Amino acid sequence: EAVTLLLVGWGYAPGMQTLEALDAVRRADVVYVESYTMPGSSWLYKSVVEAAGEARVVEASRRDLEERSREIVSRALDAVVAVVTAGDPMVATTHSSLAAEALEAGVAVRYIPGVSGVQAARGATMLSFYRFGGTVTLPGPWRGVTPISVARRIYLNLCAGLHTTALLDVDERGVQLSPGQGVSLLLEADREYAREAGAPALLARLPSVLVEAGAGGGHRVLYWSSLERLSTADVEGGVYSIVIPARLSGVEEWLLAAASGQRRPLEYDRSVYETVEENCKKGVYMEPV
Repeated sequence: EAVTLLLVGWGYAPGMQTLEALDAVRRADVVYVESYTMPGSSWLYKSVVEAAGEARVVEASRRDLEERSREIVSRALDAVVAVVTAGDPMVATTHSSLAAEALEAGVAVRYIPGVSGVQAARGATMLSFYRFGGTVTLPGPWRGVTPISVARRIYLNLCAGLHTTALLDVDERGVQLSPGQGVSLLLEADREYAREAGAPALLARLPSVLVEAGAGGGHRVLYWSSLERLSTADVEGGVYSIVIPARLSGVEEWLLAAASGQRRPLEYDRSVYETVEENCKKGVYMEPV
């Protein structure tokens, strides 16, 4: 069994593992498990060990996969090595680099998909799958960076009529940045960006959906009339993703209202989208930054 790498998505909660993923990890010779690319992933290690046998599972750190990725590509003996990620390994992680060096280093690579929390979150909002656009990550204050390029990508989605998926950063402890803090720094970035772009700051005025994908279909979908409101809200703790929609289609307002347990008309600033539209047409949002 020549060196073979298995990039396995484990799903984001117990019970969300596919049969082939369970099988793959059981049939591997070694099992590295990384729980740093996903917040609230403490359950991961235990769940894997449970599947493999407590005799092959191995905690893998970021620098191990990023700095010492040359080892995991273990081209020393010849074996089946598995790298397990909560969610899906190709969604919002840089594990494709591991697969690429492996492929180039002769190793056979198998990508076993898993349900990612991002996909489940987008799905829970019930917004049109076809309208989702680019995804950004809102940095925590420990990165020491005001996300100006991030604000711009959101406007780029808006100009294309696409919904933005905004992920929240995670620190050392594996603690997710709170929606309020993530959005606050985003809005500070927006004010800085609009300033240099020569246009009013508009993101604070956009409605948004705060979602936490869950197990057994228990997702939580909360409609926020404006990001301004969310930026100062101390919401319940949770592993969330934020969806900042482009102007909703009539059918979408109905779908989103049902998903968030809200009544139509959904309330939100009724002039912000037309103003974004105007700046889009003026070419304001292309420089770049």
